[PDB]
Amino acid sequence: MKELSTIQKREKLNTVERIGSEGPGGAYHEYVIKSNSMDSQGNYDVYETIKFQKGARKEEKSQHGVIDSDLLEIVRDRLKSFQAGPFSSRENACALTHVEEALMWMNRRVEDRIERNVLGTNTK
Amino acid sequence: KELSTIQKREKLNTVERIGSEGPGGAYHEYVIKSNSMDSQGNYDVYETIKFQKGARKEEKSQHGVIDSDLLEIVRDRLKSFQAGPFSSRENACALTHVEEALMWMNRRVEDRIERNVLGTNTK
Ligand SMILES: Nc1ncnc2c1ncn2[C@@H]1O[C@@H]2COP(=O)(O)OP(=O)(O)OC[C@H]3O[C@@H](O[C@H]2[C@H]1O)[C@H](O)[C@@H]3O
Ligand SMILES: Nc1ncnc2c1ncn2[C@@H]1O[C@@H]2COP(=O)(O)OP(=O)(O)OC[C@H]3O[C@@H](O[C@H]2[C@H]1O)[C@H](O)[C@@H]3O
Repeated sequence: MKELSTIQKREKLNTVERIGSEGPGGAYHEYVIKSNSMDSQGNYDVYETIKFQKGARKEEKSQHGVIDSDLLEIVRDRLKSFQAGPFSSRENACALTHVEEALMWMNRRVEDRIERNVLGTNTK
Repeated sequence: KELSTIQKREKLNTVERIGSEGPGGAYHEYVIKSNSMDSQGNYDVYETIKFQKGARKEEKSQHGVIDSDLLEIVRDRLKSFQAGPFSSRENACALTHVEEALMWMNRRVEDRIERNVLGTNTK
């Protein structure tokens, strides 16, 4: 099936699906976020598509798109705003630290690929 | 408006928040724009992500995505990469933190379910 088996199991607001097939590196590069709610005519209230950068930078015929760290930075900024507001919680605090530490580890991979001169190539 | 990202060098795209703070003091619209340009100076990538503005059971709330959806996408991407030929230790640490972050977001959802406040503009 195309639907992602998410960690949240109950009272999910939206459904996330993979679109297409596996591409470079064995990963899908197109995802759909659709709401579980419908309008008055039975169509999705939300139906958004996220297109990832398919093909590394230096490899030819690559297609420009969003990168994974961009999505985490949005989530990082959202959690920081909620923690600064009136509806803060310890759950937000732990999730924020993990998002930032995940963002750091993705930066570590970026810098490591700059040291080995492999950034933007189909290498390990 | 531009987000200060942890990655400082060789950034593919630039993220910026659109509009003003909304419910809970957070922004509900972001734009991902690539640093690359075409021959005339146009941004190659320019996607828009609008969040659920207002709790789902409150009136006038606008339907949108939420943060756990974005992490689940990144979670599935890292799982596929780790199962592919380009696995790395950095992805393994990033995937664990992303998943653990998702479990804390679900911990918040389950807490609001027990306290019967999920989908309401409360604390
Ligand atoms: N956590 C990862 N993030 C991205 N890519 C990863 C990861 N883990 C393994 N890979 C593989 O290495 C290749 C180049 O890596 P890279 O240095 O990051 O290139 P890039 O300029 O950043 O673009 C990225 C695009 O590259 C294509 O192949 C990628 C992946 O298959 C993909 O379609 C990417 O979407
Ligand atoms: N990590 C958080 N994620 C979401 N919301 C958070 C967080 N931390 C604090 N809040 C605040 O509690 C309210 C209800 O939360 P909730 O139980 O999750 O309702 P919801 O159906 O999931 O929609 C969510 C929308 O609610 C509106 O107010 C929210 C937030 O201000 C916002 O616009 C939301 O975008």
